[PDB]
Amino acid sequence: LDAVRKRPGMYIGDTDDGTGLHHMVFEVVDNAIDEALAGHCKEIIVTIHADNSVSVQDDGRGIPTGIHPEEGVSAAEVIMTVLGVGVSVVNALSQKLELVIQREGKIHRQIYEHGVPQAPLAVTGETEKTGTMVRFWPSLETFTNVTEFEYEILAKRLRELSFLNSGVSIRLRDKRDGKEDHFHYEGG
Amino acid sequence: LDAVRKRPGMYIGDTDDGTGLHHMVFEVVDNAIDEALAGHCKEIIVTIHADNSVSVQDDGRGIPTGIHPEEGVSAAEVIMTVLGVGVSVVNALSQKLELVIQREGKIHRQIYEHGVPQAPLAVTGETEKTGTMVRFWPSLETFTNVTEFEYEILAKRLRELSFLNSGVSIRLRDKRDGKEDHFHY
Ligand SMILES: Nc1nc2ccccc2[nH]1
Ligand SMILES: Oc1ccc(Cl)cc1O
Ligand SMILES: Oc1ccc(Cl)cc1O
Repeated sequence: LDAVRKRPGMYIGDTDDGTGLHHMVFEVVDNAIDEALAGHCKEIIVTIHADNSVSVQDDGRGIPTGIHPEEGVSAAEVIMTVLGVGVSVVNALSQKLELVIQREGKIHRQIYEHGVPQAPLAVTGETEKTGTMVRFWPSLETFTNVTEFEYEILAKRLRELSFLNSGVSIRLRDKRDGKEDHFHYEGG
Repeated sequence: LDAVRKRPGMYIGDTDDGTGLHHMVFEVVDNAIDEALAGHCKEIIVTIHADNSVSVQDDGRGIPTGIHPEEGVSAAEVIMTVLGVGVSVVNALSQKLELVIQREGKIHRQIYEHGVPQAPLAVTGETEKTGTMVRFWPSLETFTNVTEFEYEILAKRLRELSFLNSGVSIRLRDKRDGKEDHFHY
C-alpha cells in the first residue's frame, strides 16, 4: 500500500476539491453492488454518520474469509491490503476502517487504521444473516479543505446507478439531519 | 513496510514497557557507527531533544544519494523504505523522520511520515562537510505508556558500544535538562 500512500492523488483523484473524497464512497459502493448482484433480494445501504464516516453494507454472500494459501492471511485482508481503483486504496487513505462480514453463520470483524490491520480477522459471534459492511473514516492527513460528505453528490450518483442495476435496492441515509432516500428499479 | 506496521513488537521489541522505544535509537546508532568508521574523524552525536525526538548524526562519507537502478528512487530512500533490523523499521514506526545527507559538495534533505516519503530526496544547498543525520519522532500510536526517552538507558548502551568500537567517538546530549556525556576509548 505504500505506493498509494506516496502519491494518493494518482489513485483516488484530487484530494483538495472533494472529488477524491466522494470517489472513496463510490469505489466502496461499486464493490457492494457487485456483492448485491450475487443474491436474490439485493439491498445496499449507504449511511453518512454524524462523525463524517460513511458505511456501505450489502446483504450478499459475504466476501471470502478463509486464509489465503500464499499470503497467509484471511482473503478479506488480502482484498483490503493488496493493490475501479480497488477497496484497498480506500483502506490505505482511511484513518480508520471497520470491516464486518456475515458468512456461514458467523460474524467476522476486523479494524484497520491507515490501511494497517489492528488484528487478524476474527469470528466474534453468530448470525442468521449474510453480507459485508465497510465503515470508513477518511484520513484528514490526506483529505484537506473539503472533508465532509455532501448528501446531494451521493444521492444523485446512487439514483443514476439504480437504473443500471435492476432489482438492487439502494438506500441512502444521513444521520446528521435524518434525510433518507430509497432508489429501487425493477427493469427487466 | 506494512509487515512492520502490522506487528511492530516483533521487529522493534515491546512497545509498552520502553524496550522498543529505546531500540529505535540503537538501530539508527548501528548505521551511524558503520558510516563513522568509514570516515576520517569517526564521531557520532546522539541528541535527545526537548520535544521527545532523537537525532543521530555521523561525520562519515554520507549515505549514497544516486538513483537505485532496480527501485527507481534514491539509494537513501531504498535504505529508509525497504527491509540488525534496519533503519527502515525505525522509519515505519516514526510519526516523522528527517533525513539530512552531506555528500559530494551538496546537502540533501527528505522528510518521512510513518515511513512515507513526503517528497523525493532533494538537493537543498552546498557544503564542504560530509555525513548523515536522522532525526525521528517515535509514533505515539505505536509506543505507549513509556513514551519518553530515559537518558541512562541510552548512556548505558552507547558506553558498551564505545568499548567495542574503540576508534569511534560517541557524544550523548540531553536538551531537556542539559545532561551530557562523551564516550571514547
Ligand atoms: N497517523 C498515521 N498516518 C499514517 C500513515 C501510514 C501508516 C500509519 C499512519 N498513522
Ligand atoms: O458492501 C461491501 C462489499 C464489498 C466491499 Cl469490498 C465493501 C463493502 O462495503
Ligand atoms: O548517522 C546515520 C547514518 C546512517 C543512517 Cl541510515 C542514519 C544515521 O543517523
